[PDB]
Amino acid sequence: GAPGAPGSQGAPGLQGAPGAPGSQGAPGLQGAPGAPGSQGAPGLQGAPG
Amino acid sequence: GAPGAPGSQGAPGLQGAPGAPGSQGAPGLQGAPGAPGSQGAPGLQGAPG
Repeated sequence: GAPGAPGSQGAPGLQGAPGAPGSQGAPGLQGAPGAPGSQGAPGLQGAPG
Repeated sequence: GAPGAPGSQGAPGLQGAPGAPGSQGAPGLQGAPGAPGSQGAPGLQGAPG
């Protein structure tokens, strides 16, 4: 018998992993599908004179 | 050790642009302006005197 001096790596099976999932489906607004840039523009377009 | 442990697995990539739907524009107007009437004086001085 003698001091086993087995050493060890108590660091767990957790394995760190500082890397987020990555926001795979989270691109802000998945690309902001918000309103159209415009929907009209012909102004003062009447007729009679 | 961690023989293949994909520890901290994140996101191999990204990318996609925001919704910028149709921006309508400005049609003209004034089909056939011609303020409806008989241009000039239909009639030749109506038998003067």
